[PDB]
Amino acid sequence: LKTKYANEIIEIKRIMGEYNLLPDKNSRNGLKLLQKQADLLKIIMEDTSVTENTFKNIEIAITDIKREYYSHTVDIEKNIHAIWVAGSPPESISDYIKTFLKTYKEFTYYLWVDEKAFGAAKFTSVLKQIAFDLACRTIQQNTPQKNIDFINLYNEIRKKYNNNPSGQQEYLNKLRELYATYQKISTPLKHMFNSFFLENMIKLQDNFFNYCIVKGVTEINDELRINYLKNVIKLSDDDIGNYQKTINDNKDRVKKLILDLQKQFGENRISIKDVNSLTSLSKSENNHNYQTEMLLRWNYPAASDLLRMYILKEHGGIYTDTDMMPAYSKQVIFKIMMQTNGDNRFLEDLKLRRAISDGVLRYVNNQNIDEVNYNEISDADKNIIKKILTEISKMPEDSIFTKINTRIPRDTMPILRRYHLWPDGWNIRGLNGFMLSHKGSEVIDAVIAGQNQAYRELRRIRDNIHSEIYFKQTDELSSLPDTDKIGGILVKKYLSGSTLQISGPDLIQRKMLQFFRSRGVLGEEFINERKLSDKAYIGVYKTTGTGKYDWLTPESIGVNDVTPADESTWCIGKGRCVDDFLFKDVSTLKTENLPELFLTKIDTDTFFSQWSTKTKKDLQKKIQDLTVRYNELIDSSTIDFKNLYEIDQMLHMIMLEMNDDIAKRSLFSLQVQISEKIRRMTIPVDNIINIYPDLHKKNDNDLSMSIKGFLASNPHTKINILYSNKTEHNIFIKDLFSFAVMAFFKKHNENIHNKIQRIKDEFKEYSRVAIHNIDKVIFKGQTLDRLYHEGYVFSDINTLSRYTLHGLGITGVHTEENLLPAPSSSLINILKEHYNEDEISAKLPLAYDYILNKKESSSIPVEILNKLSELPPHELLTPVLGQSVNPLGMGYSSDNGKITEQVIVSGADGFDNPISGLIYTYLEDLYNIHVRMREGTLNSQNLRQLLENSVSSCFLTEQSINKLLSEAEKRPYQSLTEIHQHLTGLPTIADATLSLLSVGLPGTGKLLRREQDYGRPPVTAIQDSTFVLPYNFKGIGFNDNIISSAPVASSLHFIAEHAKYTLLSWPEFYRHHAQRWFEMAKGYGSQNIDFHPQSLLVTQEGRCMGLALLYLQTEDTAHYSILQENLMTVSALHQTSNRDKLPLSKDDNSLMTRTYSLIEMLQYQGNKYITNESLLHKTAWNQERITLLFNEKGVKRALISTPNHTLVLQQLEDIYRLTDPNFGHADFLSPIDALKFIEAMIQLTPTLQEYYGLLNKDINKHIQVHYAESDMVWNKLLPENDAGLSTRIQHTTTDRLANLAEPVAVAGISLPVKTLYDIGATLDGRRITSPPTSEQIPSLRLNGDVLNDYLSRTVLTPEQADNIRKILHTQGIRSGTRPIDPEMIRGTQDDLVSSQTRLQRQATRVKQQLAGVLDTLQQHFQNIPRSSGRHLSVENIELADIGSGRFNLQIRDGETLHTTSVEVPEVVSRFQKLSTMLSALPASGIMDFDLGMSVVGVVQYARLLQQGHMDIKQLSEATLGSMIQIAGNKFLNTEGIQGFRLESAVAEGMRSVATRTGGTMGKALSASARVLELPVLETVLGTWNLYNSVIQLQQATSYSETMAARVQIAFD
Repeated sequence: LKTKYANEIIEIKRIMGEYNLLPDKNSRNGLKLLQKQADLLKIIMEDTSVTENTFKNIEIAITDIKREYYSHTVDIEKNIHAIWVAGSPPESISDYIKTFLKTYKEFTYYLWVDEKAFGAAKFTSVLKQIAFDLACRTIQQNTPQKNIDFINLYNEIRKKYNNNPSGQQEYLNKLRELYATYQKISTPLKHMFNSFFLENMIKLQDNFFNYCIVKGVTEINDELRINYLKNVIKLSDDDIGNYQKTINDNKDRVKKLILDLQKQFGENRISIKDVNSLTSLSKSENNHNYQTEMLLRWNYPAASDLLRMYILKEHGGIYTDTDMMPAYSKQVIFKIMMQTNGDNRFLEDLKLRRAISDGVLRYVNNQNIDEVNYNEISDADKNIIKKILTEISKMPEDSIFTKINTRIPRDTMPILRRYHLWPDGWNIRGLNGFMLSHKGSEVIDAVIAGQNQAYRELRRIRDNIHSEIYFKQTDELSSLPDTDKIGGILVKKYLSGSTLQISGPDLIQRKMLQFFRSRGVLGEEFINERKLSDKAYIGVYKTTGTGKYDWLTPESIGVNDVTPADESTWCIGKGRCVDDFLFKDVSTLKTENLPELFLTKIDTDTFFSQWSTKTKKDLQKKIQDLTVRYNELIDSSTIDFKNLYEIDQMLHMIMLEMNDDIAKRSLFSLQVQISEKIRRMTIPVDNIINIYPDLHKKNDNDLSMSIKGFLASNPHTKINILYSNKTEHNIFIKDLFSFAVMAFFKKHNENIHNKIQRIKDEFKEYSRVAIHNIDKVIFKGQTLDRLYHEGYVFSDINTLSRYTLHGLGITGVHTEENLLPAPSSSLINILKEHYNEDEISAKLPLAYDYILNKKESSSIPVEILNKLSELPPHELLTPVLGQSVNPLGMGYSSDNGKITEQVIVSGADGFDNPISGLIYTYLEDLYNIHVRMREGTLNSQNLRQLLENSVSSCFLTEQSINKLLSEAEKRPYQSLTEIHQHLTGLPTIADATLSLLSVGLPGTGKLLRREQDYGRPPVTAIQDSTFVLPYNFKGIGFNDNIISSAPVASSLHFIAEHAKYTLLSWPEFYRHHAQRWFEMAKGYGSQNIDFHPQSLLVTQEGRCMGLALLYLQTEDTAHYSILQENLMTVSALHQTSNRDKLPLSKDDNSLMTRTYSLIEMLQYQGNKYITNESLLHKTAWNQERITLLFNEKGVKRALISTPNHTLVLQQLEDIYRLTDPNFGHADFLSPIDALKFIEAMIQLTPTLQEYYGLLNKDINKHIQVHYAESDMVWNKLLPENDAGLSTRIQHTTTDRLANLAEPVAVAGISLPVKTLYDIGATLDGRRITSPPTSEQIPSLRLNGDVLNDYLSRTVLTPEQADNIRKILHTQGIRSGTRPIDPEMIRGTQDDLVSSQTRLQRQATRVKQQLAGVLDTLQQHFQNIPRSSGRHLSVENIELADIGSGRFNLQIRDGETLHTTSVEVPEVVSRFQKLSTMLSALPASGIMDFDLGMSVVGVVQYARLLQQGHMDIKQLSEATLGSMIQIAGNKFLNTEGIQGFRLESAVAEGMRSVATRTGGTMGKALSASARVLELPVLETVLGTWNLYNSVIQLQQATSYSETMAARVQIAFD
């Protein structure tokens, strides 16, 4: 093992050498080196082949280094800090203070007084009153179905107060009784009350911080607080009077207390320290958590929990609470016991302990001893206490109390331990009311970071827009600040006036535990069984003999906390003060000044009412021009960055050019509304993950695990592994050159090639896992290409590549780490049955190993493994899908509130991305600076140019320029990130993103940046994280816990491998059922039935949840109509692009991509929501129950789910609209009719019933209704941003070109630009968006496919056909497309247009039938018991059943398998109908022109197949032709004449038809028959042969598309 551990042994020797050469071993450096020593020695222990002698030697060494570690102790400063809490009586305060001044003779006392927050109480009270009133109002409005008696009582007692302001105590008593009443309200109502109260209160705090931002204040003092109150509410003179008296009473109280103390002990011994002289109060990392704490608190009589952290951090010493004495003396406890004749009861019960402490305090302060409160104590106990106090009263005052050990281990913060014998039993816990430290402890730093993190997770309710309101987390004392219980605590405290702690002993203990664990092996004496031991506390007591703790001789001297003024004395003994409350009528709230809680419009009638005359007469005209633009920007469901930029820039310029402060505040409110709109309107993320791993890293397991986890988390997740060969080649070359400065080429080359081959072939079978080379994705002119070319070796090259590769269109999640999916709530719940939250994260690696792989770990119980195996892996992990990002298009990981670049999540394809463009320009600027710095020719002016015409020149300050030149002269070669750091001063380019954007968004960008100082999340940082690092299994979000807020698993609707309908054959489903759908809806009383079938989803995967949620979003008829229009447009575009393979304009490919991403994400979210019972109530199908919900429970929207489809029930206006995505919608007057029609339409029709999954099933148990408890939950669920799909009618290119009235002169003929686009005019590689200039006309080409489709769809006039032929002759067909024979371009006269049109219709219909039939035929051919070989060679196609279309097929597969049953009624029924009309025509003159055209088209198609003259697809085609011929033979041949042909028979039939009717239609029939009689035209045969020879093979489409093309050729 010596050679195996040689490197670590050398490391140990180096560490010993460094430790020996240390000027001060008593410093954090030496402690870290000894911790590293212990960790390395434990790693040595991890070796299996270790001898017992080695065990003993290492044990001796470990004991020695541990003893050396524990010898580095520090002496705390002789400071005693006690925070003064407003309203505290000085007398009761002084006594204990006096005590602490007497026992600790050589110490200093600092009363930490904050004069600026003396009134904060009566402000926070007003804020709380406003928040509760807002919650009450929104709760009452949210549930019109019933009234709440408690709210009526609250309002009535407030109005009763509004008559008598003198009776405050009566009002608080009435509030207590009303809380007793409020206890009896329903659990959902209570839950919503708590959530709304907490949210409103956080919003009000954020509003105050925004006021601080606008006023440009540096310190928040009372005056600022009384101005903000005047801003939000109307203050009377008596209310401003009260706020001041408190700030006067508090001042005199602390001044008189300190004077009375100073007269006796001196000014030096006790001094007042101003809390505001703390650096931590002004620290930006602290997010001003102390001001929020002043509001988000429920233990006001107690001191602050962050203040003590700051004080101990910045001054050290001992923090103590006001209400403690020092511990007793040994002699004192000895005489305590010796007056009890062996009775130990006196020293553990609280009553006698408190009485004795009261007695000793009264004696020590030279007060009378007999005056102790002897209530609730028996006469014998009172007598004995009187005597024992009389005994303790003889001894000197100096021999009563005892001091504590002042020398503590370095970077440790001892905590008081408390014992309390409760009637049930013992209570032992840690308390933060007495703490020790020395200045600059790192444990205090960890605890402060933990408190900030806790405040972040508490703010998560308001920060996280996707925060599930109704999710009842089980009470488990989780680390997370569970929001519901905190809100309940606050509501109880606000109502009654009298557990959980965000910042408290629980958090301090947890953070100390984490720190001691991170310390290493040296923390073992502090940690026991996943908890801090007695060596981390003071006052611990040993049990000796029996379980009783030996009260004499403590292990560690503590502090006496059972006090007359303990935490249990002001509940009853000390009455509640009234100077911490200020009654305020919130009915006159100024809502126009509250953008956070209320979204206000800019209405000119009262926006300027409060403006002064000068600013009005100057800027009112400029503002009113913004009314329409600002209103349309705010009310929009999409973000248009041009309008946002222009509106914000002009608002900022208006604000800069004015001196008023009221008007400035109104425009700041507009800016804040804009910023909130930006925060809310988030966009989906592409379901793609790209990993940019190290290629010479030794580890491989982590990357493989990440790929497997992301494959299993969802079957649609595309995984990209991006590597650069040039980077590794340059790295090897640089290594070789360095080795030269101070035959490995073959070894390195084989190593890298082998590793890449291994990763490539180990996921070879997965098509989603793609390994890409970055050298072949980027262009030659890009920055990254030059970076590789000149040999950029710096470690940043990877991160830059991510940015580069996001500019090339590669969307999704870019990462350099082996990132893993987050566990879902189901896996967490499974693990919670055995492990606790501090062990779940450590056991998660084993769970992931057993889920992704099949490895079983003996360190986990078999029950957990079995519970894991029963679930799909996609139910235990969280996919990329369903995650959303900021509308700016980039998100970043966070780390304690500071965004990082570990993960770069990058919007979605088709969505606008400002940060992408800004990043690209910035990277080019950095490259230019770098290249001109390399030579050393950069000076100021060169930089001025290098940054001209770029937003990055904003960073060009004098100090930045000086630093850039200084670094250039210091060392000429510098990396890009270091260059950006020099130029901007920011650590990461992610940090520079908001600075770059601020140029185009002044004010709003500045406001969003300033929000980060007040706790608000960075706009570019993601909050919900669905990923976890492998090395700690910790989330990457802003405010998230992956073990207590884990996401809910979303069920995936697995579907059969064969689909009933394809894209080509889909419209048949709607066509066959549309008439019955209409008649069913009309039969039940519907009065508005509209048909907008969807063509976006033809496979029932996802159960059409996206369109259902889209239709559910709308609450108005107008928005519904708009949404229906854009959905029809997108379905038409999808049909054009995918069914017809027609290229689309880049301005409609983006619209379709946006709609598809939105639908996919909403479908994922809806599937997740329906399965989660706590989110939406789910009920079985019952018409009575659903009618009851929609009539009495006040439900407005609901989802009706069959096993395969989703329907939408809505309450738009006064009608109930049922929406079926495939059939449109129908509205009914009453819910009962809607439910009845739903039942009838799903049940009566057989094919519809089978398609929906309800065939041969009881619909009463397979139809489920999902609804929400409150309507606004949908507002929380359904997203506000939707790419404008429900607010503005999106326009296609064709619509925009149709508006242009100027024609283009091409080839000597002037034609409209719309028509030029229609024939497929191709600008360069793409099509025409804008009218080409005169010079671009020679460059125009024509796309063959688009021209073919245009001709097939349109009935041109002869001159139009001549013009198109001329254009084709002049400008040729675009290369690579379908050639179009000019002779095929013909036009028709007016009289034969209708008929012509109808023919075209038939073609489509026939295609959409034949294609479907072919699939069945193909399907029929795929079920053959054939023994491979693909030689079916069917040799008989006879038909048996005429009324069913049954063909007896004798198949010569080599085994003579003969399947004499095929159900093809499509082919036989048409020929049947044509035969019966022909035979009965002389009696029945009814003339169906469409049927005749379809028959002539199918006959012509069959004839063309015959002239064409054997795999499954082509054999199915041939058989279909043969069956058309067989049905024609059967139905048309009156007698069995051999000398017949279908062409002549059909043509003669139609010629007779035309001879009967005559007219234009008769002429069309005769022309079609004549076409059938004469042989096929040379042009038609040439087209057919060229297609089948080149075009069919060149395309990769399936056989259905080729068959549809052939049917189209025949119909043409």
